[PDB]
Amino acid sequence: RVAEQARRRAIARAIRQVPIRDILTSPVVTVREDDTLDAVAKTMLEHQIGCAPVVDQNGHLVGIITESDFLRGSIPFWIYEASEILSRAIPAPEVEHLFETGRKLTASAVMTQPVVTAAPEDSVGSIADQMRRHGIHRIPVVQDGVPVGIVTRRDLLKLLLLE
Amino acid sequence: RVAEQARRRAIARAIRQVPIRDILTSPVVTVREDDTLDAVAKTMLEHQIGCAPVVDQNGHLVGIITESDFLRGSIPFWIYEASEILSRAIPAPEVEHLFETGRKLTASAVMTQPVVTAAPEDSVGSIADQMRRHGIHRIPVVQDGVPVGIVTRRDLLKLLLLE
Ligand SMILES: [Cl-]
Ligand SMILES: [Cl-]
Ligand SMILES: [Cl-]
Repeated sequence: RVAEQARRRAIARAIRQVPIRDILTSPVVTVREDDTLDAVAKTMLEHQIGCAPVVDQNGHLVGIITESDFLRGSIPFWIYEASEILSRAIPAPEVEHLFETGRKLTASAVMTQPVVTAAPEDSVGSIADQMRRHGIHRIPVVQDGVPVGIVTRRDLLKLLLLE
Repeated sequence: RVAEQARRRAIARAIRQVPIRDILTSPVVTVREDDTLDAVAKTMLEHQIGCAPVVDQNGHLVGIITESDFLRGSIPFWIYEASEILSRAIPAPEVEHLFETGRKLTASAVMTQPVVTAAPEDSVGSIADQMRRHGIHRIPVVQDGVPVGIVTRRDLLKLLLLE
């Protein structure tokens, strides 16, 4: 019983010392702050992702955008996935109005500012601590100014408990 | 300005009246309460899902299991995705011990009980209300005792704000 605990303790400590870059196993997909929401939705759906770093024209991080952010512009992100299903609920000219609005607004209009960022050489444990300390759900990873990923609470729960 | 608000109001109202069964657009994948965690991991990774209803031998819902639940048995789910990366952190006999444990524990040993369930004829608004009121992140949809889906907070945020 005691030895089992020592065993568990050592695994947990090892896991906290894993560098962030080791858990960034997907390619980073970003969007431009000037991309229209229509283009962002296409990009997200085409790569099967629900959030993305927003960068300026020269590739520097300026914000984060998620599906839920579309509601800040009064657009439900689902319109890009299932307009036919939603057209059963909402009349056609109103659906078209949502699309027209998505073609006008940009990522910059609804993105958020990240409260904290991490570097690829930071440890899993240090990022977990950030996550719990600010009670947030996503943290962008930046290497030399350039986004190289977003770490989510779901990613970390594959490795360790979060308080 | 006033006219736009009426427009947005009617859209928001329409969205709350969409029946749940309209948003269950993916096929339900379940696991058995007696499946080993090794098999559960395999199922979830084959189907690219992070949670699943747990059913009994005759198919009735008995629980919910997610990747994070593996930690309840002291196994990091990531071991099933990236054991080679984890082995740079953890000696090989210890990783093997994790695998051994996963082949012994079953879904029933780590699954959770759902505080609330929904029926497919219920509305989006009503399940959204359930989410916030119980402050939960996932709700199983059941049609005649049989799971037909799991609705998450992420799903709902494609449609409407929560609290
Ligand atoms: Cl609008
Ligand atoms: Cl998350
Ligand atoms: Cl163990």
